[PDB]
Amino acid sequence: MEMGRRIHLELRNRTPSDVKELVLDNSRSNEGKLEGLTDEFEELEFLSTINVGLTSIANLPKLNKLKKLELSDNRVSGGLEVLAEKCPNLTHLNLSGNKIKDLSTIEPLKKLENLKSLDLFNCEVTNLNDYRENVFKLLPQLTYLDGYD
Repeated sequence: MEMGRRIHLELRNRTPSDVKELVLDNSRSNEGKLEGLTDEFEELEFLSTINVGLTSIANLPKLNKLKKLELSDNRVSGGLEVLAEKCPNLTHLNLSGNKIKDLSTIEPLKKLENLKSLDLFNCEVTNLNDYRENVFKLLPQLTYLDGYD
């Protein structure tokens, strides 16, 4: 079912600005794009879009209260600089099962000052010699990587 329709269903007649948790798992994104998420969601703290066939987070709205973003099992491969712009207060980010292939693509996450926990299970970047050493070097503000530390 389409992501915009799914958001409407999940909202259960609440105004967007009253919602703190939004789970859109398994819905169908707009040809790899987020659809129906606006900056009306001003109290939103937890957003889950697992397995929606995402290709891009480029049209993420301003979500100032967002703390946890679940993007597991999609095909996002970059444009992560959007996160420091649109959700600066993010503390938990899950990018497991995405097309995160190298260190330069997660480099934009260093501007996420409150990022505490990052998951990258089953991403190609995981195959790196000294993977954890490199990621902690790159993002010195992180405490937890892939569940550990």
